[PDB]
Amino acid sequence: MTSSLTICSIPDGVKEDLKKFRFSKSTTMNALILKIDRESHELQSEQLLNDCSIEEFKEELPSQQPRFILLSWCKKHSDERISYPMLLIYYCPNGSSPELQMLYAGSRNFIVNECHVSKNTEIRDIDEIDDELLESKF
Repeated sequence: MTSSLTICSIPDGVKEDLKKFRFSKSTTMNALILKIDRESHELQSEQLLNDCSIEEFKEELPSQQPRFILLSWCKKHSDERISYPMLLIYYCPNGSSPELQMLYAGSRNFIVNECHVSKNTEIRDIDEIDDELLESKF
């Protein structure tokens, strides 16, 4: 709530699984929640879960901070192939400090470049994140 803002470096360890997520995904929707910390100054994985749905990804753990969850959904497009459009929704709900928001919102562009993320999204709450948006998000 009173700290400075810098971009984070991605350690190979978490970067590997960050890449493995898109290369080795399920036929269900999976999510990798990751963290940009200024104190480590590195972008590290908070946790990865599979076979669950959007409601769990937001509910499993209280963030009290701008955390971003990369959800990969098996979504087929008109070109006859089932694709894996994964998006990282950085949610800044109850507890999130202003500078930290901009901290995560800052390096969230870099992670989109790292894993070649399909898209990303931001919502300021935990409760209003659920299945309803998926069919209007895709």
